[PDB]
Amino acid sequence: GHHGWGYGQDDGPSHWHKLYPIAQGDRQSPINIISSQAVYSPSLQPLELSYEACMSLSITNNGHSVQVDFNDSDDRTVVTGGPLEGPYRLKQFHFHWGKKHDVGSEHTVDGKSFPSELHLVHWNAKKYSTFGEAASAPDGLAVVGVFLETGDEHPSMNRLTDALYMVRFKGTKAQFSCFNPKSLLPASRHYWTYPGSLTTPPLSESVTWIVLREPISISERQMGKFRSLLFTSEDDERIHMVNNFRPPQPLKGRVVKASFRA
Ligand SMILES: CC(=O)Nc1nnc(S(N)(=O)=O)s1
Ligand SMILES: [Zn+2]
Repeated sequence: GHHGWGYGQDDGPSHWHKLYPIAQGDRQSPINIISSQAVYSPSLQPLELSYEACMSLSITNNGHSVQVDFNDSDDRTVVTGGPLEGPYRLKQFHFHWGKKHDVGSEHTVDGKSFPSELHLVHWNAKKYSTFGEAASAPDGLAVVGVFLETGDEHPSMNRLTDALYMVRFKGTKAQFSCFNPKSLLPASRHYWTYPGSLTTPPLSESVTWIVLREPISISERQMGKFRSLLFTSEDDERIHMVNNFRPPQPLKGRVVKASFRA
């Protein structure tokens, strides 16, 4: 659903459970990843992100985040391997960030947050006929999370942040052709994985999370651009889009697997 949920004081994460009871379920996301507790799992096949150069459609400010959607009408742009059984098509990717440098990411590692976190959302189109249907099944979705830390300016990120002024207001969009999501990935394919859920309503527990170990780097300037976005529409009082993240949720005995040893 998408109703009276947001990130404000009255409709924020702490209130979601009222309209979305699944909010206090057995496998909610995000979580705090205690690295020493992750289970090295060598049996898992290599994680592969096979993305196309021009499958991107538009970039949109939907009031919760800035999102880039893709054509999923076919099987070209998918994630596979790792804990996944079969390919999952990329539907869209978006970000979560904070008002300050020490907050922003949804998942945290050993209690530490990153200024932002990228989410590439995929669904099992092979066995379910619609994202809505896949979203209701425990094995219907796969979300790849990528942490962002501030450092060197990120090349492909320039085009994305440059387009943020145009979509500064809620409900606005622009064409965003030929953006290869592969450009927002780190060199390493090491990851952590665990059964979880969507981090925004409906909070469906149908997500196989794959959180990459190595973060990508963007500049503070680029980060500042995300913070210039607004939760509000054109003729409404301005409220900047920041702290659009859900805090860590109870692990509840779940096992986090790792594709590497540390
Ligand atoms: C329609 C759709 O994709 N909904 C999502 N809700 N939460 C998501 S997230 N932050 O877990 O990637 S994606
Ligand atoms: Zn997300």
